[PDB]
Amino acid sequence: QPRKKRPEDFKFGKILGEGSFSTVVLARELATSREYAIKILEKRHIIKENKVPYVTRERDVMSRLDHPFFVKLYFTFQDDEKLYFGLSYAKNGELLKYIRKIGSFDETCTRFYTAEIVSALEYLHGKGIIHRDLKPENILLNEDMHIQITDFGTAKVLSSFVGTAQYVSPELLTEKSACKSSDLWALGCIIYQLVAGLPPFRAGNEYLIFQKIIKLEYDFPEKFFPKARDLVEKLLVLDATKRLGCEEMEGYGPLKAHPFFESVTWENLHQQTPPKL
Ligand SMILES: C[C@@H]1COCCN1c1cc(-c2ccc3c(N)[nH]nc3c2)nc(N)n1
Repeated sequence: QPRKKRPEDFKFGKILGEGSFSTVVLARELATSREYAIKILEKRHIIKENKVPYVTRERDVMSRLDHPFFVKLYFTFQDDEKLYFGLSYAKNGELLKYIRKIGSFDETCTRFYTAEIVSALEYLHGKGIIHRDLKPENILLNEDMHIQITDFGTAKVLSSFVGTAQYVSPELLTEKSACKSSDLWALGCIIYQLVAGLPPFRAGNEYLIFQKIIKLEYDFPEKFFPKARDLVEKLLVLDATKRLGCEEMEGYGPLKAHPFFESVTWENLHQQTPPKL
């Protein structure tokens, strides 16, 4: 194993992201010219806010992930005040940037990028890990325009908290729980947003959004691709045991076999060339 890295090992540059308890900065490792997204955390603030379990959860999950559709944790170190996590640099940034940029995706891009997310969730769920806060903001795009999912402090490992309002599953609002199905609900929202250009549950504030969620109060624009629409209806189901892809629905086989994915080769998505946006 290589030595423990230190801040002097890098030339830091721009801020790539900001969270409540962290900041992600682009850094070039001097010895290699390699670029990394270094997530920087202030020890005192983490302790002060009782966030140690989250940071720990992230380091632990992101270390064990070994799949192209995920941001990778490459190393950690600290100084007197700070924790540094060396992450994959996803040069093209957030999927959200692209939804905004181009408005809404065509069927080819929707199908392709949905398939990668699905293929990612299949990997994640196979390891007994639930993201819990999946969204266009943490589904990033690398230089080659393949997805790289990040942001795992709120993940749960199978053998309390609430994600972003638009993507919160109903089980979370009605009994504090989360299952793999919760990610499949997030997926349903994300497909809707790729197609429609907006998340399906929208309102003046969080309360109102939550209220629409528990009543399943949303609907499709006219232009929505019919197969996409049908797929979204199989995901946005109040009963979590009845979402396509969950264990009670017999998993990812039936999900991947949905007619929306007719033209997908599931086997080597990462090797395929993404459709142009
Ligand atoms: C600060 C944000 C929001 O707040 C919660 C914690 N978040 C993150 C953010 C990133 C992140 C962001 C941009 C990136 C890029 N361009 N390449 N890699 C990146 C990794 N990675 C993790 N793990 N968590």
